[PDB]
Amino acid sequence: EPEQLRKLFIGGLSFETTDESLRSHFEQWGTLTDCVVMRDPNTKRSRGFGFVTYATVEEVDAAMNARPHKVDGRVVEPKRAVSREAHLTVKKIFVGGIKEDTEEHHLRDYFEQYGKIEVIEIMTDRGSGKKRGFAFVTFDDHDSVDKIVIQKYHTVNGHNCEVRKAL
Repeated sequence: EPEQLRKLFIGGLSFETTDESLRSHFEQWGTLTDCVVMRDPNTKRSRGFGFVTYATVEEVDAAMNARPHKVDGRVVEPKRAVSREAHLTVKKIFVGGIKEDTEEHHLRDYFEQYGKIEVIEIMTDRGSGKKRGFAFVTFDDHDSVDKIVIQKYHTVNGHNCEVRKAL
């Protein structure tokens, strides 16, 4: 529902791309309430990026699931608009508050519905091997992380975890 969560920044645009062609393209995945190609204020030459705003987050998901997008012959780069202020495009997340009893399958089971998981790193003490209560999950795509980080809550193995982008 909030507009910010229904907006996609689309970089790598062909300078030929217009609001109309960008809209015609992205409308294939949902109702677009907004669609703008960023142009220079004087020359009107495209800035190479724009934004599209869907009527729903599900439509945003559909547009991201439909990548790679080739718009006007160019593979563009869609990213969800910053809930948290730019953009920190990472494929890794830190998951805190899992305690000493949340295992790898707990994390996979939960986080896999967000994207393809490549690495699950449940942190253990270097000396004792005891779980430290936090993990790192690496997906094959930044969008997984973007969907994840925007969530108000995360409950894995009964814990309310704190999930942040990992640098």
